[PDB]
Amino acid sequence: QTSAVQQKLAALEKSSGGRLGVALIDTADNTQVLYRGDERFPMCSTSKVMAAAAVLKQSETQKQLLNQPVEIKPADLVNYNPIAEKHVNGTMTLAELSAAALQYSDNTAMNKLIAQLGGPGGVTAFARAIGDETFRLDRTEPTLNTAIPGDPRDTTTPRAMAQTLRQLTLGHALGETQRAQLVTWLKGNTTGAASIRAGLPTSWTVGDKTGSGDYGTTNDIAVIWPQGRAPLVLVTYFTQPQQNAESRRDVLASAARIIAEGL
Ligand SMILES: *[B]([O])([O])[C][N]C(=O)/C(=N\OC([C])([C])C([O])=O)C1=[C]SC([N])=N1
Repeated sequence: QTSAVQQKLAALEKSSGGRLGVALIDTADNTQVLYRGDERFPMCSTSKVMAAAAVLKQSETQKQLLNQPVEIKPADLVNYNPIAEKHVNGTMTLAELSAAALQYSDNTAMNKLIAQLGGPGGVTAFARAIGDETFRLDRTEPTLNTAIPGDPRDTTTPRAMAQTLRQLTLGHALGETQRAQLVTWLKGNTTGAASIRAGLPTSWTVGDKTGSGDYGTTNDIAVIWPQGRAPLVLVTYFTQPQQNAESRRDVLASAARIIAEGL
């Protein structure tokens, strides 16, 4: 079947010229709303949630891990690293790296998380350990953002990512202390006000992680605490046919607004 919400998302997609993927989970009733829910999309920096969560999981067996310094060297800087560049020739802890990766989208910070996990495949291994058979991380920053149409590297589906994000933030994939830390980090994101946040009632509280890449790839994954009902999990992924296409965070806001209006 095609629901009213799905036909509105298709109309949005048509006007946009790109390809839109949406997955909602309403945790009150566990119901889902999917648009291209099983198609793959390049994750870009939304993948940083999985990496930070994998380090949080390691910290469950190592109480001091998050206070562990990681050398930052000049050669570690990549394309976008506003936090890490202030610590070149110095150190950041894994908590600091996690916070920078999630809340500022620092790419050097993400590379340190990936290295702590043994490379991209360590992030994939964690995904598998928490029941996500779909996610794959294949490269480091910045190349994981190439977002080439048809390329499976560094992709997931909306359905899989919504289910993962629920398990991480609201479920029991992480220990309680760690779940709370992830939620705190997501709620303090600095980059999200134009994306899912922008299509929802302002009284709701959102924690999210955005992504951006080539092909005008514009992504957001969010946990949402609406006024008056149980939390929601929402993934909005968007990618365009031209390598140097413009960001379209408005499309994500519009998708979120359609979802909200369909609840
Ligand atoms: B993540 O997806 O947030 C990391 N994003 C990036 O590396 C890219 N841009 O990030 C900045 C510079 C913050 C931006 O303008 O969104 C990126 C990689 S390839 C591309 N076209 N943009």
